[PDB]
Amino acid sequence: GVQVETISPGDGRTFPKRGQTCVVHYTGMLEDGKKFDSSRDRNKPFKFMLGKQEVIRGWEEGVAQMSVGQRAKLTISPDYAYGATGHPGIIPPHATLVFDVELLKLE
Amino acid sequence: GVQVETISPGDGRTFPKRGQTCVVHYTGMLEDGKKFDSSRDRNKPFKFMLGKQEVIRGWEEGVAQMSVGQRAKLTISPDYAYGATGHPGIIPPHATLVFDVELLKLE
Ligand SMILES: C=CC[C@@H]1/C=C(\C)C[C@H](C)C[C@H](OC)[C@H]2O[C@@](O)(C(=O)C(=O)N3CCCC[C@H]3C(=O)O[C@H](/C(C)=C/[C@@H]3CC[C@@H](O)[C@H](OC)C3)[C@H](C)[C@@H](O)CC1=O)[C@H](C)C[C@@H]2OC
Ligand SMILES: C=CC[C@@H]1/C=C(\C)C[C@H](C)C[C@H](OC)[C@H]2O[C@@](O)(C(=O)C(=O)N3CCCC[C@H]3C(=O)O[C@H](/C(C)=C/[C@@H]3CC[C@@H](O)[C@H](OC)C3)[C@H](C)[C@@H](O)CC1=O)[C@H](C)C[C@@H]2OC
Repeated sequence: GVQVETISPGDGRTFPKRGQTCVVHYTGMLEDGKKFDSSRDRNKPFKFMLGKQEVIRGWEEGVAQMSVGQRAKLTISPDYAYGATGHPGIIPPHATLVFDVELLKLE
Repeated sequence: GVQVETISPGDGRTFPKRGQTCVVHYTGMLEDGKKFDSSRDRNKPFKFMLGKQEVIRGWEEGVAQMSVGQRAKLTISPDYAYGATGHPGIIPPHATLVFDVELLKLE
């Protein structure tokens, strides 16, 4: 599934609802910390909506547990990410992924 | 994983090697037989290579067990396909997929 470990607390009040746009900054890394992607490096937040199969399930269920302003590490098992296939040229088969996610706002 | 059940036998001699192009016709369906895609409908075989994360793992391991001319049903568990996420707008979360695959040739 997904484990959510908090780096900095959110407002403890505003949690994402299906049909809102979540605006986040993320860094994705393998379990040993190797970075494969980050929106912080592009200086451009990533936006997505819950309920539309727009993100891997680990994100759909991890970000729904965060409130605005929170920064958390989401550790996602392979079945909630790219499974036995991986993602071509970036993520190996059976990889647990770690995302450092900051939920900046909801629109 | 993947289960391979044969509809028509292949030559029992020529099995796909990494670095060959497999030329196939396929029909993909959910477990109840609902069709979501077929190359047969486009009259255009699908081609791919083993060893390059070009296909879901269930195909990488299922087609490697088929010889040329064989037609088989590959039943693939979600972790060897799209897992808990599914494929946006086409495949639901946690879906076992069934592919009717004919291995036409290797190039
Ligand atoms: C339409 C095509 C381009 C479109 C691309 C963008 C909007 C740019 C957006 C910043 C993606 C990044 O581009 C630099 C890059 O992000 C990664 O590096 C990454 O960190 C990651 O894992 N992310 C991104 C952050 C949200 C979680 C997760 C995701 O959910 O990503 C989603 C993902 C790949 C889901 C697949 C969908 C197919 C399902 O079958 C499968 O289910 C198993 C899961 C992305 C958002 C797709 O919905 C949308 C796209 O693909 C991937 C390693 C590869 C991906 O490039 C493609
Ligand atoms: C570059 C972009 C376009 C590029 C599209 C084509 C060459 C056209 C090709 C006929 C695809 C079909 O287009 C009508 C259509 O085929 C399906 O309908 C389908 O029957 C299927 O399941 N197939 C196709 C037959 C081989 C097995 C499997 C697959 O392995 O498909 C692969 C797949 C989606 C793998 C993801 C890759 C990301 C990993 O993270 C994830 O790992 C969990 C698995 C396809 C071949 C990709 O490698 C290449 C592409 O995407 C999918 C339901 C959705 C897919 O449309 C996209």
